[PDB]
Amino acid sequence: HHNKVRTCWNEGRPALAGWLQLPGTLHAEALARLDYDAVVIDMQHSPIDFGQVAPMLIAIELGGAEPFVRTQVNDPSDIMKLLDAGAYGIIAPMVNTRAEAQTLASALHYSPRGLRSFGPRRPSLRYGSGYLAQASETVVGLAMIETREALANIDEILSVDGIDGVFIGPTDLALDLGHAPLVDTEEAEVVSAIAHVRERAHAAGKRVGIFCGSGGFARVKLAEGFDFVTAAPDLAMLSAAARQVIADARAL
Amino acid sequence: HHNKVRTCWNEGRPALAGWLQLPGTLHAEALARLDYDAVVIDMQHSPIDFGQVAPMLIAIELGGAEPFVRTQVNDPSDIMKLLDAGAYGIIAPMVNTRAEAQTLASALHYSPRGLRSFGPRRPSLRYGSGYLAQASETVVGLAMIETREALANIDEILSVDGIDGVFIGPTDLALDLGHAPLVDTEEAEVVSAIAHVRERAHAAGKRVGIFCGSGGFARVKLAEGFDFVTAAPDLAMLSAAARQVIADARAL
Amino acid sequence: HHNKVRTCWNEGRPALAGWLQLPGTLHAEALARLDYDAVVIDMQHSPIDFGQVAPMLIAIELGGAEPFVRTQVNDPSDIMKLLDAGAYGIIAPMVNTRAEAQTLASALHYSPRGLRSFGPRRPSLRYGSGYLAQASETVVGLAMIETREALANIDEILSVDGIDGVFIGPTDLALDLGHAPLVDTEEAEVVSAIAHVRERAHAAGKRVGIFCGSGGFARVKLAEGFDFVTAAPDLAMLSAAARQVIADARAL
Amino acid sequence: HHNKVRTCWNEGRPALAGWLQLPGTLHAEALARLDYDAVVIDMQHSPIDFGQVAPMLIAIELGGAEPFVRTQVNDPSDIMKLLDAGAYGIIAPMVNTRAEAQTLASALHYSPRGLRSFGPRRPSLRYGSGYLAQASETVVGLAMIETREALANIDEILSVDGIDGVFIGPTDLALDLGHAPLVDTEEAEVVSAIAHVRERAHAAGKRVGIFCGSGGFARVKLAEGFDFVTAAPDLAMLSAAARQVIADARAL
Amino acid sequence: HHNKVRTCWNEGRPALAGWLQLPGTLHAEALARLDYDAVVIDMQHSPIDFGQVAPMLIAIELGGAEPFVRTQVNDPSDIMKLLDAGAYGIIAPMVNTRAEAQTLASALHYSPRGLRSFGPRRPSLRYGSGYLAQASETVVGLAMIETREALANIDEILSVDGIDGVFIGPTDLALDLGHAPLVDTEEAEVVSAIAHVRERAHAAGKRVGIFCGSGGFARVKLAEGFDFVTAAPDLAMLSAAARQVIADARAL
Amino acid sequence: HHNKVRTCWNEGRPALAGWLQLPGTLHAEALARLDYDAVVIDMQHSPIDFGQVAPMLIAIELGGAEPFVRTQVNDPSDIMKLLDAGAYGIIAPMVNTRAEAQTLASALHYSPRGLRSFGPRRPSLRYGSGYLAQASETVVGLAMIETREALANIDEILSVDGIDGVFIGPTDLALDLGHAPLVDTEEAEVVSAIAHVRERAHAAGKRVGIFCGSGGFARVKLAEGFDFVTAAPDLAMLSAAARQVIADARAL
Ligand SMILES: O=C[C@H](O)CO
Ligand SMILES: O=C[C@H](O)CO
Ligand SMILES: O=C[C@H](O)CO
Ligand SMILES: O=C[C@H](O)CO
Ligand SMILES: O=C[C@H](O)CO
Ligand SMILES: O=C[C@H](O)CO
Ligand SMILES: O=C[C@H](O)CO
Ligand SMILES: O=C[C@H](O)CO
Ligand SMILES: O=C[C@H](O)CO
Ligand SMILES: O=C[C@H](O)CO
Ligand SMILES: O=C[C@H](O)CO
Ligand SMILES: O=C[C@H](O)CO
Ligand SMILES: [Br-]
Ligand SMILES: [Br-]
Ligand SMILES: [Br-]
Ligand SMILES: [Br-]
Ligand SMILES: [Br-]
Ligand SMILES: [Br-]
Ligand SMILES: [Br-]
Ligand SMILES: [Br-]
Ligand SMILES: [Br-]
Ligand SMILES: [Br-]
Ligand SMILES: [Br-]
Ligand SMILES: [Br-]
Ligand SMILES: [Br-]
Ligand SMILES: [Br-]
Ligand SMILES: [Br-]
Ligand SMILES: [Br-]
Ligand SMILES: [Br-]
Ligand SMILES: [Br-]
Ligand SMILES: [K+]
Ligand SMILES: [K+]
Ligand SMILES: [K+]
Ligand SMILES: [K+]
Ligand SMILES: [K+]
Ligand SMILES: [K+]
Ligand SMILES: [Mg+2]
Ligand SMILES: [Mg+2]
Ligand SMILES: [Mg+2]
Ligand SMILES: [Mg+2]
Ligand SMILES: [Mg+2]
Ligand SMILES: [Mg+2]
Repeated sequence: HHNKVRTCWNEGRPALAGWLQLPGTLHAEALARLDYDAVVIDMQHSPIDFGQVAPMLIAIELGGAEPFVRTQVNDPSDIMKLLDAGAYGIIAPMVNTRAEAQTLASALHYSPRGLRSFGPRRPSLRYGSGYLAQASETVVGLAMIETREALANIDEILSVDGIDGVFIGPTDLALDLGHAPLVDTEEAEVVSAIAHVRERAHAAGKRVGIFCGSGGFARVKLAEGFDFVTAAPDLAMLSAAARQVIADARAL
Repeated sequence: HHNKVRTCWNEGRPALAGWLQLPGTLHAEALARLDYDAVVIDMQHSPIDFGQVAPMLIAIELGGAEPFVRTQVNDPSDIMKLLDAGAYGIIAPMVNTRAEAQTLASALHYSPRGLRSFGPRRPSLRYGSGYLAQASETVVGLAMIETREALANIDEILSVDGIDGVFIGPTDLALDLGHAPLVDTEEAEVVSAIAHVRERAHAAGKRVGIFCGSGGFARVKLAEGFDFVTAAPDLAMLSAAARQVIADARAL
Repeated sequence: HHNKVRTCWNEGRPALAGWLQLPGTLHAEALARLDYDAVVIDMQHSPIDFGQVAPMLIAIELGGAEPFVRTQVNDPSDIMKLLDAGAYGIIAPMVNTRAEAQTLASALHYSPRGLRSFGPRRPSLRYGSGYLAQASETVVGLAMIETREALANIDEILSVDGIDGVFIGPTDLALDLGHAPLVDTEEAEVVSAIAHVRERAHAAGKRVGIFCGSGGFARVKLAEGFDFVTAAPDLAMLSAAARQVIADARAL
Repeated sequence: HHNKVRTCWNEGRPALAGWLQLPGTLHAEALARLDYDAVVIDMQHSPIDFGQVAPMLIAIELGGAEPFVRTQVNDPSDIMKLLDAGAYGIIAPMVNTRAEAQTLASALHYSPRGLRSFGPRRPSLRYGSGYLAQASETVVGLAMIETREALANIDEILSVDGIDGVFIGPTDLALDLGHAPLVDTEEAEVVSAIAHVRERAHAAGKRVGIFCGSGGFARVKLAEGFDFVTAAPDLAMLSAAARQVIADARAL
Repeated sequence: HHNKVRTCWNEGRPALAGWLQLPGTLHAEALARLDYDAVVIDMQHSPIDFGQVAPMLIAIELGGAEPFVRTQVNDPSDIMKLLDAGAYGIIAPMVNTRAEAQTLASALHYSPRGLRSFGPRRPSLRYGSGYLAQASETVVGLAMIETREALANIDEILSVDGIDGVFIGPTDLALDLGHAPLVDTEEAEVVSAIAHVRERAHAAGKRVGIFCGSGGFARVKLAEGFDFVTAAPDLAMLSAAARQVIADARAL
Repeated sequence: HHNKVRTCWNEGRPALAGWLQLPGTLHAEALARLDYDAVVIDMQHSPIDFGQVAPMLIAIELGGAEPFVRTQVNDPSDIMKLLDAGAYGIIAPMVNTRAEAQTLASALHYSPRGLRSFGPRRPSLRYGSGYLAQASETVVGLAMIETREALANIDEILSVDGIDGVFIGPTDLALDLGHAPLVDTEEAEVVSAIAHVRERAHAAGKRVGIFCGSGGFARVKLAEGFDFVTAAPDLAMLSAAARQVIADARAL
């Protein structure tokens, strides 16, 4: 009866989340049962459509992590349908302006704070009759910062009330700056921008997150004060693990 | 226009294969593009049903590994439908007797060698008009040895003409012997049985395979002369990788 | 070869429709065979995506009710794809302005009345070669009135030619007015607004519908003159029925 | 970390279960959250295949009822795959002989008690490292008694160690006796047979269950001492509820 | 309220049926609306599993042809589940003996004529309360004759009461005789065997069918007196049509 | 490691493509293996949703044609998700203005040429580490011209840099001009408009395509100089083929 990520924050610690680009419920449950506070399902850069995401949300909740979705787009009705299917965290890509951030916020709250349409099929099952009064608190929302334009507008994005803060997409950000879209990059301009976004988010009293490609980079980000750190995509972890098993198997 | 595992064998080397318990095409293609000769899809201990296996076979072939299936059961019509969907390797569980091995063989060959029903939807697309004449060679079949009874009958199982040999299921085998179902076990009685099956398979001029849970164990099995070595299940590799990313991320 | 709801209207009676939030074809057909003129599939507050709605439309038609969809959003291309999949009634949520009502109308008619794209896969199978000439009549469209803003703009919404009228979403409407989102509410301000919308719809010579949560409320709405009354959601009816079976079973 | 039905029994009370013929997770979770100890998914007389049952098992567990399956057939490998997908109760239809009952039992226990193949994908996630030692206790198995032949062999069926008892299929039983296949029948010969099966099951110290079509009949069966009572199918409850809503809506 | 194929027969004409190896509802409905009396869905040599066949049965019925299935195997519980999903014709492959023909018949009739389990989800919706009394007549069953063994046993297969007759699988039959598995073959031994099966079926007062690969061959078979003629597989027709469109498009 | 359609163009010949309105992988692979340079999957006038398109892209690539999609709408995030699923050609419907053409172009190129978001799940598997540098060349984009408005704006649409040119939708175009939406029409005004669009596309040094309903019409279009010609929809070809098989079968 609490959003596990909001509970981390309220208790003075950051949240660590998984990141899924592969459809299906078995690995979603298995990863959720690990020491992840949340598991994010990626609906942008994956083959995961709505019909596949819906059972995954159930599986993550059963496993004991908060189900989050990184949506394909910042679209209010898409977001609302995920909320009603038991997505309790929403990370919306490519939020570049205050207005777009206000569109995200509008989907996450009922009237009068937002315009979320009422029909909370799965949240009502989870939270019971008192859901409406606590509904906003049950959902975490983060706007993604992934372009030079979003960088330019970061303080104004951060001034939007109905979102908890921002989530950096560092490979898109690197690419828009003219650099290779390398995860966990050391490119100075990208590193500088990432720090700046974190500094501005905290100056505004908001939360800041970042997508990580390794456990070591994630540790550093937590030490730097990021409130929400993901590490690492299921497909990338599995590929790397398989490459290593093959190398070990085929070694002389 | 050749079965990649049979090509390994014909060229004097063993085959290394992947092992999938998670449904979906993206990781299947990605793992197939690694230095695996085959990728086995597990339809026994997984949620993978026929509707999910069918696109995975396509994805593995595109990725450049031979698509194999470990079936739910040694059932001829199930096996035939997979063959016609472009499974080119069949590993049938719990083959305990010569008769059961003859049932497996019967599904893998057309008349007069077997009773496979004719309608090769995807093999005909892959191999063209000459498929019928080469059809038996396009498919690898292995009977699984997983019980004390299968151990007792190993020479008779190995005497069946229409299968390439046997595939050891070492966790089931350990359990039937009264030991913990540990993968890559060191339990002497299980290790002894595994060696014995390999020795008998080669004494019969047949192929022998084994399921491995790690790259190091797989290396040893290849050195011991196993012809077909799988390593390691996608779900197990992904779980272990995630546990390590989390440990690294949360370390002080 | 007629839209069953339009036939009710043309013959001087209202239409009673079912309302489905559960995916699947078996209950859709079974409910369609009851004395429902239409069955509405809810794609907003449900886990029903396009891949699941498509066979349900077939099942409702076979069962003998007109297949309707309440869409996730008032989006023209989404609506057109449903029309071509054999949705013959469209209820679009959250239609708040004349312009948004004109967007809905544009999707429901071919040129020159609208901009519906031509490729009527299933309507052409149902209606044959004469489909094009009668296509507009084969589809019912209703704009949903669910906010204070939609209330403010009701006469202008009702002035849009290409829609048959409006469909009240009374739980959203109650919530936007600051009241509990109770179905079949007695809250005076909400009841007053609902009556007003009905009065304005009929003053404009248009049709008016309303979502009901019970058979008794639905009877009253029909008596008040609503032209299209839904009652009641499959999930709500099933839950209530199960609660009662359990109470009866566990009673002393 | 306990099978909820076995816990009822161990604590001196019967279990009441739901019964689902409609695929999908939303109603499965919603019904599971009611005061049902278990929810049975019917894979015999429904369109529910393996790909649809798998997420339903997850949803029922999350909702707080024990997930059960009435299988299509008493087939060991089918049953094992459901066990590994997190079915914790198995009701097998048309168990007519001691041998068939022994086949059911063989699938539900690992060696040496049975021949269940080892790869417990979801039970291991639920129960953790100690699963193997408690695995038999985590699963309930019931053989269905549905024919004159099963009646003739009831004591011998009941003598099989590895099943908890029997589950009466009273419409099939009525039909095989030459009577209408009416649920909750009053036909004396069928009523007499049902009582006899219950009496013999308890004389053998085993559990007995029965499929019910109403809450009142279910109450009587619990009073008569049945240990496992289902009531009533989702589709039948929903159909009846819809018929009543329509009758109420269309009444003058 | 009648099986369209049985109506052909009762009215003194043969039945012509379609044959589908491609999953999906759109072409199934479209072909059903043509002058086919039935459409057969092939679950043996196709990727069509149960989850895909179920909506196709609905679509064929809506289109106005009798839905038939050629099953993967002659398995009673598989057949019963299709019957309850609204398959009204069953063609079972590889029926080689009287006993196997008796197994097929047993699945198609309720007690006392057969052992079909009672739960007719979709037939009860189609036929209403009087279904039970007419259930046998609503289903057509044909045993496939596809091997030398089935040829050897043809009179005994034909003596089985509960099946309408036999359906020749001529490519399998050719292959078992040592000839190329060519559809619509002119190979004398195969042609002779096909005629013999027809002659014996009619000498027994039973129905006989045959799979055809072209409209011309199908015409000849109807003229020779076959009672049930299929022509031709959707995939084969579509492939041939596409080849011709390409040849026409690329011609100088 | 090349887009097959771009290779046609670079080598001085047009491309001929298939057109699929039926979901599924088997016919997609089979048609791809014919002498089609590309196969277009229609997501506008079909029941093909994202979950169904994804495996079809894999199947077309394996078959040896370039996978293209005609999307439901010109929506950047929809297009990006298809690109990352291995759509290598995008045909966007109802592109009516320069601005809408610029929206299409923006989705097809990474920064700085466009705003495509980075996460190329399947293109990176196909093209390897050098993908980013060649990514724009791997994708073909065409804007559809289907209205009087698009005709009015054709030169301005053609002036957009990031698209290869335009694709005529001639049935929509005919309908918007007030004529019957006949494929391969002879209506002078429509024929004149089609020629004009081709002439303007080539005057701008861009590519022009057209949807054809027959091989003969397609031949003429290639002779007239169209660079990308589709012929003909799978459903239309299959329907016509079945009608002819039935006519031949039922002829005296
Ligand atoms: O739309 C209204 C609610 O979602 C019905 O449950
Ligand atoms: O459960 C949902 C809300 O609390 C009802 O108003
Ligand atoms: O069954 C015969 C063949 O499979 C038809 O293609
Ligand atoms: O392609 C299949 C076989 O070769 C035809 O006989
Ligand atoms: O787009 C054109 C039509 O839909 C083709 O059937
Ligand atoms: O069927 C569709 C239309 O009537 C053809 O113009
Ligand atoms: O078959 C062996 C086990 O299931 C692998 O996880
Ligand atoms: O989790 C499964 C078993 O307990 C491992 O032996
Ligand atoms: O099994 C009994 C019947 O199918 C319940 O509807
Ligand atoms: O509908 C099914 C049967 O007729 C009921 O006995
Ligand atoms: O979003 C970032 C990338 O897609 C992660 O793989
Ligand atoms: O594979 C994708 C790109 O080339 C990495 O930058
Ligand atoms: Br952990
Ligand atoms: Br699902
Ligand atoms: Br990464
Ligand atoms: Br590698
Ligand atoms: Br598929
Ligand atoms: Br392992
Ligand atoms: Br009724
Ligand atoms: Br479907
Ligand atoms: Br309600
Ligand atoms: Br309750
Ligand atoms: Br699932
Ligand atoms: Br019932
Ligand atoms: Br026709
Ligand atoms: Br379905
Ligand atoms: Br053929
Ligand atoms: Br060709
Ligand atoms: Br897929
Ligand atoms: Br066409
Ligand atoms: K956790
Ligand atoms: K490989
Ligand atoms: K009706
Ligand atoms: K419960
Ligand atoms: K017909
Ligand atoms: K090709
Ligand atoms: Mg990004
Ligand atoms: Mg095993
Ligand atoms: Mg609403
Ligand atoms: Mg029964
Ligand atoms: Mg055959
Ligand atoms: Mg068009």
